[PDB]
Amino acid sequence: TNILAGAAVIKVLEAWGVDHLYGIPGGSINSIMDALSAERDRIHYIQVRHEEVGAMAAAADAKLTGKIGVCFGSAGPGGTHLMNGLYDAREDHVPVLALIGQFGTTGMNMDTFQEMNENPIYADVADYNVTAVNAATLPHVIDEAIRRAYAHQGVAVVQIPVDLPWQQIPAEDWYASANSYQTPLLPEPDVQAVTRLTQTLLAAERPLIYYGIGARKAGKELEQLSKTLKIPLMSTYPAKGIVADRYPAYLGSANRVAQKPANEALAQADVVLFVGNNYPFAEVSKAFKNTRYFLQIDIDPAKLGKRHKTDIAVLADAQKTLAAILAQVSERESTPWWQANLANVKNWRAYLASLEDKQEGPLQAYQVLRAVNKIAEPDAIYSIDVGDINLNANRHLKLTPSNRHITSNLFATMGVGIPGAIAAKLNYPERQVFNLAGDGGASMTMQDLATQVQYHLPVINVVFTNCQYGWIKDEQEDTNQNDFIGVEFNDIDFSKIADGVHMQAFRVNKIEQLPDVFEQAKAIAQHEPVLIDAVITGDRPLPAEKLRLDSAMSSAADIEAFKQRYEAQDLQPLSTYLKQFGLDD
Amino acid sequence: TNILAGAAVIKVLEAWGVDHLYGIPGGSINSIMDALSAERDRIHYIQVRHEEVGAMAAAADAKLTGKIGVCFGSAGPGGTHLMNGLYDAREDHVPVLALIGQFGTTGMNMDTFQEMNENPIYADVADYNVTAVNAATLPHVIDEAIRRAYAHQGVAVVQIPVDLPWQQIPAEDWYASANSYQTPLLPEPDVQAVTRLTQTLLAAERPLIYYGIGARKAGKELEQLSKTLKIPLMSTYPAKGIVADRYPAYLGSANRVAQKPANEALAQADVVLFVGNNYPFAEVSKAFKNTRYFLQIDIDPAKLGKRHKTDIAVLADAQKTLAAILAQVSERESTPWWQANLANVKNWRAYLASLEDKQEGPLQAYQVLRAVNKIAEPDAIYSIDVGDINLNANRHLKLTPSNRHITSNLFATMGVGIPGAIAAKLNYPERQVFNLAGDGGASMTMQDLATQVQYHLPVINVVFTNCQYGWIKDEQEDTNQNDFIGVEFNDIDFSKIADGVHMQAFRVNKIEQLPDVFEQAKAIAQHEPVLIDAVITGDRPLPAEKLRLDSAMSSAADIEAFKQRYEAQDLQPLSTYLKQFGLDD
Amino acid sequence: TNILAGAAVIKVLEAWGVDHLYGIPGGSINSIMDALSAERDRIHYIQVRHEEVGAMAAAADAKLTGKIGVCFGSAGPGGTHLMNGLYDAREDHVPVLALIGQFGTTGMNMDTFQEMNENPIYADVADYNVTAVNAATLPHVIDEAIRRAYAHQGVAVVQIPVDLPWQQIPAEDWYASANSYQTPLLPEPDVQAVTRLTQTLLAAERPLIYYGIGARKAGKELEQLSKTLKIPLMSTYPAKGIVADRYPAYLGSANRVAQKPANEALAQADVVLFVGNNYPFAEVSKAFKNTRYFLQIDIDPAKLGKRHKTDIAVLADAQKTLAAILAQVSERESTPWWQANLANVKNWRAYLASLEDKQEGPLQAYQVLRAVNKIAEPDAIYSIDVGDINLNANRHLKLTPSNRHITSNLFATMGVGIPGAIAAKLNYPERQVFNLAGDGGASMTMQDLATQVQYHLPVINVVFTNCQYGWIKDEQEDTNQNDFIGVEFNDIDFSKIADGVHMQAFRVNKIEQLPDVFEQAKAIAQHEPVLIDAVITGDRPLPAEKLRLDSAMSSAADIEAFKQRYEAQDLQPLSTYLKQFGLDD
Ligand SMILES: Cc1cc2nc3c(=O)[nH]c(=O)nc-3n(C[C@H](O)[C@H](O)[C@H](O)COP(=O)(O)OP(=O)(O)OC[C@H]3O[C@@H](n4cnc5c(N)ncnc54)[C@H](O)[C@@H]3O)c2cc1C
Ligand SMILES: Cc1cc2nc3c(=O)[nH]c(=O)nc-3n(C[C@H](O)[C@H](O)[C@H](O)COP(=O)(O)OP(=O)(O)OC[C@H]3O[C@@H](n4cnc5c(N)ncnc54)[C@H](O)[C@@H]3O)c2cc1C
Ligand SMILES: Cc1cc2nc3c(=O)[nH]c(=O)nc-3n(C[C@H](O)[C@H](O)[C@H](O)COP(=O)(O)OP(=O)(O)OC[C@H]3O[C@@H](n4cnc5c(N)ncnc54)[C@H](O)[C@@H]3O)c2cc1C
Ligand SMILES: Cc1ncc(C[n+]2csc(CCOP(=O)(O)OP(=O)(O)O)c2C)c(N)n1
Ligand SMILES: Cc1ncc(C[n+]2csc(CCOP(=O)(O)OP(=O)(O)O)c2C)c(N)n1
Ligand SMILES: Cc1ncc(C[n+]2csc(CCOP(=O)(O)OP(=O)(O)O)c2C)c(N)n1
Ligand SMILES: [Mg+2]
Ligand SMILES: [Mg+2]
Ligand SMILES: [Mg+2]
Ligand code: NA
Repeated sequence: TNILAGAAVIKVLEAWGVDHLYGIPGGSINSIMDALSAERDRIHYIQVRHEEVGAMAAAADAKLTGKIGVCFGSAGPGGTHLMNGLYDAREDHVPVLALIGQFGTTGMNMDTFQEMNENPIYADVADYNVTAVNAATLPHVIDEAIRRAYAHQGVAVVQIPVDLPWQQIPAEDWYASANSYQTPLLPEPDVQAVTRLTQTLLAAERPLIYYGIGARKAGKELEQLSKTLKIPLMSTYPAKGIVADRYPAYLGSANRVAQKPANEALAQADVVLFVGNNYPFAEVSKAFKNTRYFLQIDIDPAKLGKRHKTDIAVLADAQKTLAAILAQVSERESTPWWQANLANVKNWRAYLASLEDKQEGPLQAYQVLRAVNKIAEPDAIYSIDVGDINLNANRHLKLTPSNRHITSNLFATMGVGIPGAIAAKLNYPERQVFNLAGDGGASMTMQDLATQVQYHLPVINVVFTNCQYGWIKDEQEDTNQNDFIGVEFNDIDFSKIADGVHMQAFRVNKIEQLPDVFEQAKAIAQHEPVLIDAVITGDRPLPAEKLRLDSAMSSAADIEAFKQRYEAQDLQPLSTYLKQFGLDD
Repeated sequence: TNILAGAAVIKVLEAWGVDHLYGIPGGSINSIMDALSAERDRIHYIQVRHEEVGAMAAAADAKLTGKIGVCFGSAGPGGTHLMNGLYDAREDHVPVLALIGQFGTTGMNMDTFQEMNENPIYADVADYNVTAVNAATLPHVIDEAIRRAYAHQGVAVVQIPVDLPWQQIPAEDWYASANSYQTPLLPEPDVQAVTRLTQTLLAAERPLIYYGIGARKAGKELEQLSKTLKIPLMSTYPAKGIVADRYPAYLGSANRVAQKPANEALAQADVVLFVGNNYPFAEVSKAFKNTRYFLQIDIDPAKLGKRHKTDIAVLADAQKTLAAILAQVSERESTPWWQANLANVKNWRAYLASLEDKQEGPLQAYQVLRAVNKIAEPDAIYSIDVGDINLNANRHLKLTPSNRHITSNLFATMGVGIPGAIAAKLNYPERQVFNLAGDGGASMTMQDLATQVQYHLPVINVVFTNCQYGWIKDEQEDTNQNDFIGVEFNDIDFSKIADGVHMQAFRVNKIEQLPDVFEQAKAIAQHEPVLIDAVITGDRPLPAEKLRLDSAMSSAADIEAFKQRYEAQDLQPLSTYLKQFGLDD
Repeated sequence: TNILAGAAVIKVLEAWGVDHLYGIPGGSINSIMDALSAERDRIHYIQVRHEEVGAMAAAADAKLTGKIGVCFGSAGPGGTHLMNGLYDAREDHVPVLALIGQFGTTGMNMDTFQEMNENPIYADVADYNVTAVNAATLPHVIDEAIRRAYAHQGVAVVQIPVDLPWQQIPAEDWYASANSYQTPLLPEPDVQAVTRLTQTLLAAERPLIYYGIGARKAGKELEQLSKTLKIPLMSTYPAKGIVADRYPAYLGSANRVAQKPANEALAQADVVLFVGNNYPFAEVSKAFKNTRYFLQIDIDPAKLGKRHKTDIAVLADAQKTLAAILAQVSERESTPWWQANLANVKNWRAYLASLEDKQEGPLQAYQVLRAVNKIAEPDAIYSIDVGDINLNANRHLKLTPSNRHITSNLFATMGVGIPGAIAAKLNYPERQVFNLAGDGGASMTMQDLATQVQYHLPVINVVFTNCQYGWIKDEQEDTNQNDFIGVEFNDIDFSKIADGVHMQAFRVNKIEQLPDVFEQAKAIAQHEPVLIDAVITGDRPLPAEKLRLDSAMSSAADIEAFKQRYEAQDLQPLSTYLKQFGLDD
C-alpha cells in the first residue's frame, strides 16, 4: 500500500538501468543512503574519497557507455565538490544525474548548520536544476531529471531535502518513463545536396576530410572514402582511433594536441569536408583562412556554419551521409597531393618511432608510451588526464576502432585520469584499462587511488613525473617576458603514494627499466591495480604549431636549434614533398 | 575594406531574413540604432511605447511564422522591461533574439550611471546569454545567438557595450550562417511500433485521440482517422482550429479553458492516443487516472512517457505517423461510444448557441464573440490576451485550418493581446487581425495601442470590460474563505483611451448595439485600427471542470443550482447519452 | 491554539508597521490575498493595474519614509513584472520586500501551468531570495526577509507556494523581530582626522563642498559652513533641496542633469570636500582631473576613496562631522573665488528666469515648471520621471528643506513618476504631491492613473508632451552619424487618457493658458487627482556639459551658435567673473 519515497527513487534509477553510482554520504543525504543500503543487491554504490572524483567518474561512465552517469554530494561542500565533473559533463555533452543533499524542509531557510539556498549553485552547469519539495512527486522529479539529461545531453541536478525520502508515499502511483525512452531521430541526407557536396570534393586540387567524434560510427566509410578517392584524413584529437592510427593517409590532429602532417596539410588544403566536427580552435587559430570551399556534415543545426561559412551544409547523420558519398563514387588515380601527404606521414612516423625506439638513457615520455603500447591489449581503454600527456598519447598510442580513449575534451579539467579509469573498469571489467596522467593532474585526485584498491579495480596507472606543469611551462616560455613561475615544483613519489593506499607500484627513471616493470604491471593488473611512476625528463615535446623546418619560412639558426632541441634532424617540411610531386607551397 | 561592426550586425539580421524588430532607443544602444537608421529600406524598426510589448511582439512573430523574433532594450530598465515577453518565448519555446544595451567597455565596472553587470539578469530566461567584448567577433556572436535560438527553440540574449558597434572591423572577415540553415529530413515512423499502437487504439471500447500543437500539420489525418474509425477528437486549447470547430466529433479541450464534452469523455476513455501534446494539467488534475492504455506520438525524446505512464510511445513526426496509421486502417461502423459523444457535442453546441443568440438586453461576453464571428474573415488571425477570454474564445470562436490564434500559452502573461496583434498585422498585412482582451490585460499594455496607430496596423481590438479580474475572482469564489480582494476595480473607458491615442473607437453595453458597431469596425479596419469596448456583465462562465448535471454524482439541489447560475437547464450529462446508446460508466 | 500561516505572515507585516502594500492577485497568491482580506482594517492593500507600478511604488515608499516598501506578484508573469521597481530599489539602496506567488508544493516541479523554478529569476536583484517550503517557518522567513532588507538596504524576495499560507500552524510559535529593531549610536567623528581635513579645506584657494544625499541631515551645517568660510556649495542632483535653491552660493549639480555654475566651478576647484556622495560620473567624466586635494566624508567603508584618489577620507556621519568642522572654524572675509561664483550664479539664475518669465507664445518646458512653482505648497513632494524632466526640474524647481523629490536615481527606469506619486500621497495624504513626467515615461505606466482615481489620491500629474524621447534625441544628435531613429513618435493626448480613467484633465499648448489651468488644477487636487498635458516645443535645453561661452576655449562662431540655440546671449562664462575679481584659470 505504501513505499518510502527514497525506495521509489532508487527503483526509478534501477528502471533506467543504472548499475552504479558515486558519492560520499552526509547527514543531509542519509535517507537516500538508507534506500541505497536496502537495494545493494540491485544497484551498486561506489564510495569515493572526494566528491569531484564521483562527478568525474559519472561523466566518464556516460562518455564510455552512453548510459546516464549518477553521482551525489551532501549539502553544501559535498555538492560543490562535484563541480569539476559536472562542468566536464556539460562541456563534453554527456548525460549526468547529480543528487544534492539538503536539510529537511522544516529547517530550510532557518540559516541552520550547512544550510543554504542550494539552487543558485547549480543554475549555470545544469540543464535541469530543481529543489524537490514534495515526497510523492519525488520519483517523478528524478525520472524527469534523467529523461531531460538524456534528451539534452547534459547535467540534471536535484536538491533533495533529507526528510522527503523517509516519507511514505502510495506504492501504486509512482512510475519510471524508462520503458518509453528513445534516442533522437537521425536525420537523412538530401540526395541532391550530397551529390553537390561530392562534386565539389572531387573537383578539389588539395582535398581533406576532417572529422570529429560525430563520425564515431563511420570509421569504415571514412577510411574507404580516403582510399577510394585518394583524399587524406585528419581528425580532432578525441576522434583519434575512429580510423586506425596505422592507416597511412591518417594525418593526425591539428593545433597543439596535434601531429605535424595535419597542421601542414590543413594550411594547404583548398576544400575541407568537415564532418561531425566542432573543433574549438577553428576561428582563433585561423585554421580555414585559405580554404576555398568548406563542406559540412553535422546532426546539430546549431553547428551548421558555426566554425566557418559553408558552401554546402548537410543536416544529417555522419555515417549515412558518408555512405551516400561513397556509393556514388569510384576508384580515383593517385594525385600529387595524395603522394605528398603520404610521404610526409611516413617521415613523421619515422620521427616518432626514433623517439620510442631508444633503448637506454634518461627516461622520456616517448619510451614510456612505447612501453604502454607493448603491453596494451587490442581493446584496451585509456583514461587520459590533462597536460603534455594529451599531446604525447595522441602521437604515440597506436589505436584502432577496438580501443576507447577518454579525457576531459573541452572543459579540460585535470584530475580526470583516475576517475575515468575507475569508470572504465566498472563498465568493462574484462578489458584492460590505463590511467595515463601527468604528476600535476594525478596529484589533484591521488586520494582516489584508494578507490581502485577498495573495489579491486585493476587499473594500470602510469604517472609522468616531470616535477612540472609542463604544458604551462611551455606556454610561459612562448608568451611570458619574466621568469617561469608556478610551473616547476617538488617531487612526489607516486610509488610511495600508491604504497600508502595499499596498491602495488614501481618507480622508474631509465629507459632500460621499462620492459621488466611494464611486464610485471601487466601481470599484476590481471587481478589488482598497479601504479608506475615514470620519472621523465623536462624535454619539451615538438610543438606541431611552431615548426622551424622550412628554410623559406624560418632562419637557418632557428631551424637548427629546433632540430637539436626536438631531435628532429630527419624531419622534412611538407613543402619538400609538395615540391617532389610538382606542387608549389 | 572596413565596415562598422554595427553595420555588419544588421547585415547578419538581414541574412537571416529578419523583416522587422522592436525596441526603444537609449544612449547605451544608440550605436545599434545608428546602424538600423542606415538600413531602413531592408529592415523595419518598430518603435514601441513599452519594451515589454517589443519582447511580446517578437515572441508572437515566432509563434506565427516560425521565424526568429527580434527585440531590444537599452541598458538596465530597457532590457528588464523585456522580461515578460522573453519568458513567454522561453515557455512557448519559440526563437527570439534580444539585444541588450550596455555602457561602453571603458566605463563598464566603474559603477557609472545605469551601469551594472547585466549578464546575471538574463541567465535564467535565456538559452544563450553573453556580453560581447570585441567588435570584430560581434557579427559572429549575433549569428551564434540566432543559430542557437532556432536550434534550441528559445531565447538568445546578447549584451552589447555601446562602443563596439561604432568600431571599424575588416569588411571581408564577418559572415552569416543563414545560408546553412535547413530543416531535417526525418526517417519514416517505425513500422512495427505504429502497427502495435494502431491495434491497441482499435481494440479500445472508448477511444480518444487527444492532440496538441505538435499535430499542427496533421489536421487532415486527424479528422479522417476520427471519421473512419469513429473515434472522437479532443485537443489542447492552443490546438483549437487544427481541426475545424464545426467537425461534429470535435469535443474541445479539457480542464478549465475547456469544453464540457472533452472533460466528460476523457473521464470515460479506456485508450487515449496522446499526440504532439504536452498538456500541463495531466498529473495535477489526474486526467488519465481511469485510462487503461496510454499511447503517445511525439517528436521530442524529453516528452516520452512524461505526462503519464505510457504503454507505447512512438518517437516520430505526428503527421507522418497519423498518415501511417490511416494507411493501415479502414472503415468501422458507428459505435454507441461514437453516437453518445456526437449527441453530447450537439447538446453542448446548442447551449453555447442559446447564449450567443440572445438578441436584446445586458451584454455578455457570449454575444460579443458571436459578433466577432459574424465579421470574421475565414483566414482571420486572433491575438488573445489572458483571463476569461481564453475560456470564452475557446468555446465561441468558430475556427478552421485557415485561422491562426495565439496567446501566452504556458507563461500566460497578461498583456499579450495588443503585441500579438501588432506582430500578426506586420507579418500578414492582408489578413484580418483581432485582439481579444479582458480589461485587466488590455490595461497592462494599453499604451501600445498608439503603436498600431503610428504604424497604421488595422487591428480590430475588442476589450471585454467587466471591471474585474474575472478569472481570478472566480478562483477566489472557489478557494478563498474571506471576501473578494483585488479582483473588482474601477472602470476604464477604452473608447476614450483609444481616442487618446487617435484610434477610432466604440463603447457598447447592450446586445442590440453589436451588429452595427461591429459592421463599422469591420469597415474601419480595412485601413486603420479600431477598438470596441464591450461593457459586459460579471456572470461566471460555466465551469467545465465543476459540472453538476449527473444525478449519480451530484445532489438534485446542486444540479438545480448549477443549471440556474449557468443558464444550463437544457444541458444533459454525458451519462444520459451513454445510457441512450446502451453504455454504462 | 492554531493560526493560518498566512494570517501569521500578515501579523508579521503589521508588527513591522507596514501600512500599505501593492500587487495584483492570482491563483498562485490567493492564500496571501485571503489573509490580507481579513486584515483590511490594519493593513491597506493597493490593487495596481500593472505589477511594475506596485514594485516602483514600494521602492518610493522606502525612498520617502525610510520604512520597508512591500509589493507582490503572482507566479510567473506577476513577479517578473516587478523587475523594474525591484532593480530601482536595489540601485537606490532602499528596503523592499517582494512576495512572489508559486504553485503549491504538490505541483511544483511537475511542469504544470505557469509553474517554473522561480528562484533563479530573482537571484541577481535580491539581497535575500528564498522559496518557502514549510508553513510553520513561513512567518520567520518573512521576518528574516524584512530584517535583512533593512540591514542591507535592498530587496528581499520570498517565493511562496500557495498551499502554505492556508495551512494551520501553532498560534504560539511564530513571532516578529520588529521589537528588536533600532538605529545605531555612532561614535563622534575622530577629532584628529576632522582637524586635518579642516586645515586642508581652509588652505585651499578655490574650495568646493560637494555633497550628496548622505548629507540629507546636514542642510543647516552645509549652508553655515558655506556662509562662514565663503565656500560655494554643489550637490548631486538627488541632493537638490537639502540646501534651499535660493541660497546665493548654491551652484547646482554637475554633468548633464546639471547647472552651468557647478560644472564651471568644479573644473577650477583645487580642493573638493566630497561628503555623503557617490556621484557615478566621477571617473568617466574625469570630474576631478584638476583637483589638487580630494577630501571625503562617508558612512560606508566601501565608498572610501572609491570615486577619486583621496587625501583624507573620514569614516563618519556627514552631519556629525560637518557640525564638528563648523565648531572649529570662524568667519573668513569674502574672497575673489567666492565673489566670482556668486556673480556666476546670479547670471545663471537670470538666464533661467528669462526662460520662465515668457508670458505668451509656444509653450516650452520652462514656463510649465514656473507654473508648477506658482501653485506649489512649501512642503510639496515631487515624483519625477526619467528624461528631460530631470534636467528641467533640477534647474527650475524652487526647493527647500521642506520639500521632497524622488526619481529613479541610478537604475533610471522610466515610468516611476506615476507610482512615486501614488506612494507619496499614500504616505502623506495632507501634503501636495506632483508627478512630473515626460510623455515617453508617462505612457509606460499610464494605466495606473486609474489607481490614483480608484484610491482617491489627489496627485497633480503634469505630462510634458514633446512627441519625443527628447533625452535620447539630443544624445543621437551628439553621437549618431545617421538620421534620428526611434525618438520622434505620434502624439498621445493625455487629457483624453485621463478622461478614460475618469480623472479630470486639461491640455495646454500656449504660455498664456498656464495660469488659469494650473489654478484649476491646484483646486481640483484638494480632493481628486488631476492631469495637465503640456504640449511643449522640441527645443533642446542648454547642455551644461557642452558650454560654448568662453573665448579662450571656443571659437567665436561656436559661441554665437550656442548663444543663438539656447537663448543664451546674456550668459557669461565663469572666466569673465574670475577675471573681474582678479583670478586666472
Ligand atoms: C589539454 C587539451 C588540449 C586540446 N587541444 C586540442 C588540439 O590541439 N587539437 C584538437 O583537435 N583537440 C584538442 N583538444 C580537444 C578539443 O578541446 C575538442 O574537444 C575537440 O577538438 C573537439 O572534437 P570533436 O569535434 O570530435 O568533438 P565535439 O566537440 O564533441 O563535437 C562533435 C560534433 O559531432 C556532431 N555529431 C554528433 N553525432 C553526430 C552524427 N551522428 N552525425 C553527424 N554529426 C554528429 C555534434 O553535433 C558535434 O558538432 C584538446 C583537449 C585537451 C584536454
Ligand atoms: C489562462 C490560460 C489557461 C489555460 N488552461 C488550459 C486548459 O484549461 N486546458 C488546455 O488545454 N490548455 C490550457 N492552457 C494552455 C496550456 O497551458 C498549455 O500551453 C497547453 O495545454 C499545451 O498545448 P500543447 O500540448 O498543444 O502545446 P505544447 O506544450 O507546445 O506541446 C507541443 C508538443 O508537441 C510536440 N511536437 C512538436 N512538434 C511535433 C511534431 N512535428 N510531431 C510530434 N510532436 C511534436 C512537442 O515535443 C510537445 O510535446 C491555458 C492557457 C492560458 C493562457
Ligand atoms: C536621467 C538621469 C540623469 C542623471 N544624471 C545626473 C547628472 O548629470 N548629475 C547628477 O548629479 N546626478 C545625475 N543623476 C543622478 C545620479 O545617477 C546619481 O544617482 C547621483 O548623482 C548620486 O547621488 P548621491 O551621491 O547623492 O546618492 P547615493 O549614490 O545614494 O550616495 C549616497 C552616499 O552617501 C553615503 N551616506 C549615506 N548616509 C550617510 C551619512 N549619514 N553620512 C555620510 N555618508 C552617508 C553613502 O554611503 C553613499 O556614498 C541622474 C539621474 C537620472 C534619473
Ligand atoms: C583543475 C585545473 N587546473 C589548471 C588547469 C590548467 N592546466 C592545463 S594543463 C596543466 C598542467 C598539467 O601538468 P601535469 O599534469 O604535470 O602534466 P605535464 O604537462 O607536466 O605532463 C594545467 C595547470 C586545468 N586544465 N585544470
Ligand atoms: C502579468 C500577470 N499578472 C497576473 C496574472 C494572473 N492572472 C491571470 S488572469 C488574470 C485576470 C485577467 O483579468 P482580465 O484581463 O480583466 O480578464 P477577465 O477574466 O476579467 O475577462 C490574472 C490577474 C497573469 N497571468 N499575468
Ligand atoms: C524603461 C526605460 N527604457 C529606456 C530608457 C532610456 N531612456 C532615458 S530617458 C528616455 C527618454 C524619455 O522620454 P520622455 O519620457 O518623453 O522624456 P523627454 O526627454 O522627452 O522629456 C529613454 C528612452 C530608460 N531609462 N528606461
Ligand atoms: Mg607534470
Ligand atoms: Mg476583466
Ligand atoms: Mg518626451
Ligand atoms: Na503599462
